Amino acid sequence: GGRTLGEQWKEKLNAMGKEEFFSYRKEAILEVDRTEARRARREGNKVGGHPVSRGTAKLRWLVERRFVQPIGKVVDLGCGRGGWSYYAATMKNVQEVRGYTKGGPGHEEPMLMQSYGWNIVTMKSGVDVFYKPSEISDTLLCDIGESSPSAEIEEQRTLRILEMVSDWLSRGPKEFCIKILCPYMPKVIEKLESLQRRFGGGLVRVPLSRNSNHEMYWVSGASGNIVHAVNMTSQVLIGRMDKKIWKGPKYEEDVNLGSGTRAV
Ligand SMILES: CN1CN([C@@H]2O[C@H](COP(=O)(O)OP(=O)(O)OP(=O)(O)O)[C@@H](O)[C@H]2O)c2nc(N)[nH]c(=O)c21
Ligand SMILES: Nc1ncnc2c1ncn2[C@@H]1O[C@H](CSCC[C@H](N)C(=O)O)[C@@H](O)[C@H]1O
Repeated sequence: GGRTLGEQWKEKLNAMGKEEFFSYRKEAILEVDRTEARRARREGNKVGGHPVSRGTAKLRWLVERRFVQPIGKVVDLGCGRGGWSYYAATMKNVQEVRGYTKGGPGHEEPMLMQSYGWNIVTMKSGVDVFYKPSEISDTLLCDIGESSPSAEIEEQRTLRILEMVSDWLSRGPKEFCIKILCPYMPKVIEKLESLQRRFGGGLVRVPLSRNSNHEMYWVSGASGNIVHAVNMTSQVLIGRMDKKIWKGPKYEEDVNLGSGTRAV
């Protein structure tokens, strides 16, 4: 009963001043150096192995730790420029990648790249996934979740995604990676515990995430108590607040996606 630890985190966050907030945001997080990829983007370099976004490094973190092992037909919901879609197209047992994203003004259009296995990637823009009828996949990825200063608004947004994701999961995919925008709210916990009982997996925090969000990833390769996993992350995020001296992020090399087509 009562307020959850994550709720205290969000309140404290919302109570920070401008200066404190931006220092906190990146404190002791993992960050990939995107310098080379940004210069590649503006040079139109499609063959250098540079990921289209920071999302590639996030998925890389999870896959290298076996939290998800993409296979067969991969469906990527909210693919954006295609960071997750392209990364999956480099996996050994992936046969097809299908991405869906809304695109349009203010939102990311899929980028056409020549990273390894690009020829098995098909991203369709102009697609609102909440109105897209589910399809069969072997791997389901979903990276949707728009932040709000309101934990109530984020709760509802998370619950809408989980309802949507549940429909795609009943379709059979045994591998999955689903962004949980607001995992600390009681209603979201209850749904997650229900979905874990049916579909398995567990919640993991990726350290590449900023301290200004509590996003966790529901992944098939994880297991264990959801509440404990969430509270631990709440503790780490709160412990990083009001620091004496800011250490900032730990920088890491970006993912290399290579080039070339793969056999079909
Ligand atoms: C700009 N913000 C954002 N913010 C809190 O941090 C949360 C995430 O905001 P953010 O850091 O802008 O991340 P996001 O919106 O995802 O931006 P991006 O898409 O660049 O990742 C908000 O929901 C809000 O609770 C803030 N809290 C305080 N105290 N002061 C601030 O200036 C801000
Ligand atoms: N209802 C919806 N239908 C389809 N796409 C949506 C959507 N709501 C948000 N999105 C999109 O989902 C994306 C989430 S960011 C996705 C990043 C991607 N994983 C990568 O690695 O590059 C945004 O581009 C946003 O435009």
